Amino acid sequence: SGIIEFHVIGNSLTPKANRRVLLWLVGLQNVFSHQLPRMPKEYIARLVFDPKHKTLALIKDGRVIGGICFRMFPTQGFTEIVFCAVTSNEQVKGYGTHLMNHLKEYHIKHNILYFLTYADEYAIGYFKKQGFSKDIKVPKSRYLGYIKDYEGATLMECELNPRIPYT
Ligand SMILES: CCCC(=O)SCCNC(=O)CCNC(=O)[C@H](O)C(C)(C)COP(=O)(O)OP(=O)(O)OC[C@H]1O[C@@H](n2cnc3c(N)ncnc32)[C@H](O)[C@@H]1OP(=O)(O)O
Repeated sequence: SGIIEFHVIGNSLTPKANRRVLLWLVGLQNVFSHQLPRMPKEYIARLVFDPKHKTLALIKDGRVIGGICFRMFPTQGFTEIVFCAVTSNEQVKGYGTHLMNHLKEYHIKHNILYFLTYADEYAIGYFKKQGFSKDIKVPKSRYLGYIKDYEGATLMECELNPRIPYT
């Protein structure tokens, strides 16, 4: 096609059955590893290939140029943002925002209207631009022991509005 494409992919059972998806998952694992260099690569690989986790992939000419790895908790009423990266050469063009907006549209469709994520300090502003806040409204009992945590990171929340804003 020669245009960007959004694919929501993952490992449903085993990743070997669809080699195109497998190659994209490896690409995602490598993008996440390169852009989240303090994350252990084995941790990234495990979660990207975990069947409870999906990744919204941004593909350009067969190559993964970014993605958001997430876990949906429909009963909890929230989705956990696990990894969020754009490949370095493709950064600062609007893709990181483009990815998050898409992810929001997907979730509105699935009637999940809250994102929770941990953020390292130097990424907080990206999440703030995407409407995330450090003020958590999801009760602690809804996410404690559901979401993964990290030493020193800041928990942030985005409240989605399904209502289309028109001025
Ligand atoms: C483990 C917990 C979950 C996580 O992944 S936390 C770590 C999140 N990801 C990373 O740190 C990976 C490394 N960085 C990246 O991959 C990219 O910088 C990132 C965050 C995906 C953004 O991708 P881009 O394609 O550059 O996004 P974009 O072109 O839509 O521009 C982003 C808009 O937000 C703004 N922003 C504010 N504080 C920022 C900050 N600290 N880092 C990045 N952007 C920031 C930025 O100025 C831009 O807005 P505007 O275009 O100026 O209006």
